[PDB]
Amino acid sequence: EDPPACGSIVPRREWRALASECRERLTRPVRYVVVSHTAGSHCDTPASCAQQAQNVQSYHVRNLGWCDVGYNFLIGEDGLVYEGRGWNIKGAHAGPTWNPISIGISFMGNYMNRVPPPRALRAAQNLLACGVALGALRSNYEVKGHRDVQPTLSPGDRLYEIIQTWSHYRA
Amino acid sequence: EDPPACGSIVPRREWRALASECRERLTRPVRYVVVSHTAGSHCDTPASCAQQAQNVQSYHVRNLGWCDVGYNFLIGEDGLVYEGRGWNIKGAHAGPTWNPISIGISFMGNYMNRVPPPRALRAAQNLLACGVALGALRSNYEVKGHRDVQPTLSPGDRLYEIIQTWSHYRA
Amino acid sequence: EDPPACGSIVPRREWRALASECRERLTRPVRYVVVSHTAGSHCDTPASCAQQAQNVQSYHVRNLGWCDVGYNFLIGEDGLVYEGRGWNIKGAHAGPTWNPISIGISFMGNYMNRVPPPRALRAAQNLLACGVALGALRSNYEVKGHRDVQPTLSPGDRLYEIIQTWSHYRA
Amino acid sequence: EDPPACGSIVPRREWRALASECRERLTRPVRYVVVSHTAGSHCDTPASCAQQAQNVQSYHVRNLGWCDVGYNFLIGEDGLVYEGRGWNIKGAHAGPTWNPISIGISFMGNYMNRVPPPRALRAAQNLLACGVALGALRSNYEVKGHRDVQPTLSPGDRLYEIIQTWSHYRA
Ligand SMILES: OC[C@H]1O[C@H](O[C@H]2O[C@H](CO)[C@@H](O)[C@H](O)[C@H]2O)[C@H](O)[C@@H](O)[C@@H]1O
Ligand SMILES: OC[C@H]1O[C@H](O[C@H]2O[C@H](CO)[C@@H](O)[C@H](O)[C@H]2O)[C@H](O)[C@@H](O)[C@@H]1O
Repeated sequence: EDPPACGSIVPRREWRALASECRERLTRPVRYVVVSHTAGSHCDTPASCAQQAQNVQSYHVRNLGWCDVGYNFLIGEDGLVYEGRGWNIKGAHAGPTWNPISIGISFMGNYMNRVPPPRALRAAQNLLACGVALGALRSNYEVKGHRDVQPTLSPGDRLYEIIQTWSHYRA
Repeated sequence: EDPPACGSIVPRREWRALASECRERLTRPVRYVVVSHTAGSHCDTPASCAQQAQNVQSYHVRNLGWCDVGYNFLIGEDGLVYEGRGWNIKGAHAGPTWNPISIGISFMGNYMNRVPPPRALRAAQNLLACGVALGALRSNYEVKGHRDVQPTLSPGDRLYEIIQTWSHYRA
Repeated sequence: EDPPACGSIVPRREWRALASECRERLTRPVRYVVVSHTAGSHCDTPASCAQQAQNVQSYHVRNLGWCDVGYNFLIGEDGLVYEGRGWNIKGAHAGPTWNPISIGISFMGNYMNRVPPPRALRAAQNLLACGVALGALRSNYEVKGHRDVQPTLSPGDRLYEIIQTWSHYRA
Repeated sequence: EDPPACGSIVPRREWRALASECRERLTRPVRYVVVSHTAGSHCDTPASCAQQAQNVQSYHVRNLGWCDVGYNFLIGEDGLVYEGRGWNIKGAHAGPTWNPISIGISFMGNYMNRVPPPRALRAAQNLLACGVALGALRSNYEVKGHRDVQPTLSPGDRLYEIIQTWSHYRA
């Protein structure tokens, strides 16, 4: 039915995600999107990214003992979007207040003093577009910085400046 | 003898904090301590640190809309501990899992490539020595890094290396 | 290797349980604990509760044809934990999407109105505490109501109201 | 909430105890554990053992004029441990030579020609596990019979027969 046309996401299977033990679901349509960054190292190839996606998840499930990586999607400098918890299962990325009402996309890198490549921004901007089409995000969703809801530096200084520019951003 | 004989904590009035709106209560004696870092600018005078205390608090109270600065205590490089929400009020510093079972102390500044002065480290330990003396912290309490309980670079690679040295630091 | 201290559980032999015919094992550790009630008759003596234990198991074996009583542990108002399937075996109690991932303890009786006596709540909180000690449950363990995972009143309106205050209870 | 993994202990407030007025502290950690028997009437249900607990204490407080029930903990055949003077207030169970150095647990009944049920024996060993856990008893704790420390018939042939069985029992 009017093929949503937005799936260009790397499945958990393709980047070899560990099985998720999370079972709490989101209610769609979802109203907010919170952008954060991993503050870890950045990847530029589909090969190096499949490795970074795995690391982030590892640090989340093995060290913190979380049910799965905390974000819903991860964006790489490879220009590709990586499936985390997806559009339905509730993430763990902004606290008891926002986690139940928002999706958490995260750029894989430290953008305090860097700007994510266009292709990465495109994949991000695109992902959200996918959101509306599938009906996971409200047609009029609100984008937010990670630091807007938590005392942190995410999504990075220069990246944070970039999002305040987007049309769905809200103070 | 053995009375409280606690350290010297700069009270809220002295650094002119906004009124605390918090109501939630911690149940002493507390078992955990999560060492963090504001990730902002540091300070070296009782004058500039009092000011820093207010930035951190205002950002936490009017930007994020919280009931008071998130940390229970804020350490300054001037060598003094600045009172946050104290020994009895539940603070917001490490997610819904730890917040109710732990006390939050934050070193004012960013310590990725900077170690805190001896003063700071002594003021921090003096506060925990004090904590046990008042029955606030459980005698066999444990110290964890912020990154040990949540996705973050906090407290900073260097301060993290320092606290891993402490007795009471565990897993 | 790592059992700090556990808790006192009534062995199957002692409440005269039939031989278990189950072989499926729960992968260790376990993250979820589901609380439910048997919606049957309550008991206050160690003697009558050992009989009440047999009734629930026999109805599950001889009438429902299950390999053993459905719950991993039974909890009496005599303040004693009765052993069902235990920490190692999977046990039919809350749907196939939840049975392979959760431990299921069930208070013996219908707590729609009536609350369980303090000693029963202590028996269960200690049981879960032993679970973490044995390494059967992870320190992250999340307590959930039977009603939170499948359409039923199961925990019991007032019992459900009580577990919600527990330290590990999640959405 | 009487600190981590403590095998379900009935609080004074639950068995309707009178206020203790003992002010002598016990020098922790404690090395010995003296097992005895009240030589009074026994009970098998929590309801009857609450009344039987009261009996032992009133006799110690009103009639003998001691500050509180002489035992640190009383065990019922109902399979529950009852709190007396606890892990910190020094007991009055074995004379001047042993009272300030050992913890005193007593079995409610006369065990000369009568054996205690497994549930009671289980609860006692489980109590000592929580002891080590709290830091009141030394991981290397020595269990002595009451006969072993004083010229007395307590704990009773049949029960004294069985603690020899206990691994920590020292000659
Ligand atoms: O009412 C308490 C019981 O709730 C469940 O069982 C009832 O609801 C089930 C559907 O959720 C029905 O299949 C069942 O016949 C009802 O008795 C729960 O499964 C029971 O364990 C509770 O005792
Ligand atoms: O038989 C167990 C009890 O032995 C002592 O009490 C008995 O022996 C006492 C003399 O050692 C007598 O005075 C007493 O009347 C006997 O019951 C011990 O003092 C008790 O605590 C033991 O329960």
